[PDB]
Parts: sequence; structure tokens; C-alpha cells
Amino acid sequence: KIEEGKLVIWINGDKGYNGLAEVGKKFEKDTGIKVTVEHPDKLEEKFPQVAATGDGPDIIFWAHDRFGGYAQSGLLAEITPAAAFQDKLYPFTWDAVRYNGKLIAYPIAVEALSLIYNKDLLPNPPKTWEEIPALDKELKAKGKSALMFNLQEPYFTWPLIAADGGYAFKYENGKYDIKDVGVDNAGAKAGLTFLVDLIKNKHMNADTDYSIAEAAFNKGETAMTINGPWAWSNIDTSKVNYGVTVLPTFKGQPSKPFVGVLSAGINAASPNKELAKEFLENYLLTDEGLEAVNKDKPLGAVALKSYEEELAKDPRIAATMENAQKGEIMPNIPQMSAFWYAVRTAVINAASGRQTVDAALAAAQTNAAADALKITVSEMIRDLFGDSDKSRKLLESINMA
Ligand SMILES: OC[C@H]1O[C@H](O[C@H]2[C@H](O)[C@@H](O)[C@@H](O)O[C@@H]2CO)[C@H](O)[C@@H](O)[C@@H]1O
Repeated sequence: KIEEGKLVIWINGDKGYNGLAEVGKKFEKDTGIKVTVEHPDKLEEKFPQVAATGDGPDIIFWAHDRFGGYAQSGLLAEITPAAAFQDKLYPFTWDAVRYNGKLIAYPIAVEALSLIYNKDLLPNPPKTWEEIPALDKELKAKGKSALMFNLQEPYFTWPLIAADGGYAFKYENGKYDIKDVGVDNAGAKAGLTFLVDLIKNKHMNADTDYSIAEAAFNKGETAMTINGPWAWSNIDTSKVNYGVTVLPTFKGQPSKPFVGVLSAGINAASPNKELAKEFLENYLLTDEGLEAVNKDKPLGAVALKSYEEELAKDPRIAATMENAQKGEIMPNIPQMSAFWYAVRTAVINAASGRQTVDAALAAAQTNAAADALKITVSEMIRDLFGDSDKSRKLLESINMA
């Protein structure tokens, strides 16, 4: 199903995929082995669908939060870096791609959202979310807006929902409690309410997506946006005079973005596991490898110590790491995809006025908790009854669409 003797790589469309394809060319030049980089739509859903039938790319790139799930489903090969190779990347990046004791991906870079602002429209960007309504009125009088960011992906609204107490799964004593979901508590509700009120009072539009936000910021129509490192080179080319800074506070609490570690996994179905490791260890995770990708779209703070040090003085990366330190590294547990699906629905339904904030988050809490538990009890049934028809029939009924 997967062709032997070449490498197929999937990476998200906002990432430096042409830069990655140049690393693939260097590899073709040395080894004679061809490398095709693709950025399919809805990658993180596509990968488990094809990989489950034994198909898909040799290498999958995504933030580490989806990897525990892919690993629980048997879609990923355990990786085999030697100790010398492991020494080249920071310890906390290895930790993010460790699942049940096993390394399940190669860490590439640490990403967090920051506030991005146009210095010509707004020399002094707001410290607090609460100042945005008055700032938007001032800017509307000049034919501009205060803030636009992607409202269709809950990743972008999460920092605000988390500011006053929203959380995915409660983390204590080194473990996530999968029954303790923080999606409908008073702090989550307050943050989503603030966002919905911005929409109701006409300071933002519920339909705003990634491309709408990026164009408007890059063409100077809005004074602020919320985005990651991968967005910066488009802003460089647009010549807007921008700064990257700390997210505004909400109720005097820091915004708490969920932090991702962009990682590369090897497909368990892949007949090229050795070729894949040669590429990632010896071509991509080198100074020259990461530079080709970073020069395409910035990676953030990369996992490779040698090249991290080279980019450490960039104020935009310092701001990134200042926001990351206020937030938290996402869990990689298999229950994360349940969390994200439930919160996506809540934000879109609350924003568009289809449900109240209270109803939207009540149902997201219920759905997230129920789906997490279905993941949990599935693994338990397999431990009890093995890989068997009995356990297959229990699981089909338990996870019934
Ligand atoms: O919106 C939920 C979504 O958040 C994160 O996805 C990010 C990704 O980590 C970033 O690299 C960037 O590309 O934007 C994505 C959001 O559009 C989680 O990694 C992802 O699993 C989750 O569904």
C-alpha cells in the first residue's frame, strides 16, 4: 500500500513545506531516494483514517498532542534514536513525545501563540482584553479594527478560555485525571462570554477564519492578531511594521496558551522506517535542515540545541517563550482529540449565537468527558479480553459512531 524505496511526508499547510521539500532534495542528491512532501487538508483527521487501513505517508508532522492517540491506535512505529542523537535535542522536547515510556516521534519545535500588533496603528498594544472594546471604537472611527483572529479553531481562543480557569484535563502528581475536565467551569465560561460579547457588540465577526484574519492583518486593516511563529514570514513580506508580544490578560490573569511541540512520527505501516530515520536525524534535525524550513516558515524555538542557540536572540522567539511559560505544554494523551472536537463545537456554536455560552460549554464538558471515558474503557477491555472478537464487538458497541 505504501510504496517502498521513497519517502512520503505529510505536514500542515501553514508550515514550511517548501523548505522541507528542499531538505528532501538534499536527501535525493545523496541517497538517490525521492521525497514527496504534501500538505493535505484536515491532516490530523486524514492521518488516522488512511493509516488505520495500512496506508498513508511514511512520515507525519503534527503537534505532539495528537500523537498519544495515534500511538494508542498502533499507527506509529517506536523511534530508535541513539543516545548521542538524543543529546542534541532538549530533554523537555523528548518528554512531549514520550508515550507510556516509549519515544513515538521526533520533536522539532516548540510553538505558542502570541499577540501580534501593527506598530503604526497601535504603538502601545493593550495589556488587558478588557481594553479591546474601547480600542476597537477608536480604530473603527479611522476605518480599521482592533483585533482579528481565527475563531474557527479553538486553539486560538483557548488562551482566553484558560486565563481565568478553563482546562482540558487536571494534571497532578505527574498524571492527567481523565474524569476531571475543566471545560464548563466558571473561568472557562467567563472567557468564552467575553469573546461572545466582543462579537455581539460588533468588535469581531463570528465568521472570521484563519485566511480572513491573516489577510486583514497583512494588509493593514486590523491593528492586532493572534498567531504562531509560522505566520511571521508572510508579515515580513507584507512590510507591515509589526511586533510580537505577551497576550493580553483577562480578569488580571495571564492568558494561558496551550503549547505545541511540532513532531515527526513514522507510520507503523511503513516499509521505509530506516530511510525515515536517516532523513529526520541526519538531514532535517541539523542546522542546515532546520534553517531551510525556518527560512520558509518560522518554527518557533527549535528542539535542536545548536540551532535553538542561533535563533535565541530573536525578540519574536523570546515573546513566544514568554507566552509559552504562562501557558502549558499540551497533554499527548489519547483523550485529547475528544477534548478538541468538543471545544471546537462549543466555540463555534457560542460565537454564532446558536447556543448560549452556558449551554455550549455544558454540552462540551459532557461530550469531552464521555468521549475520554470511551477511550479509557476501550483500552481496559483490550487488557481484559485481548485482541479478540469478543473485545472487537464490545468496542464497536461502546464507540458506536
Ligand atoms: O484547534 C484545535 C487544534 O489545536 C492545535 O492545532 C494547531 C497546531 O498545533 C498548530 O501547529 C497550528 O497549525 O494550528 C493548529 C490549529 O489550527 C492542536 O495541535 C490540534 O490537535 C487541535 O485540533
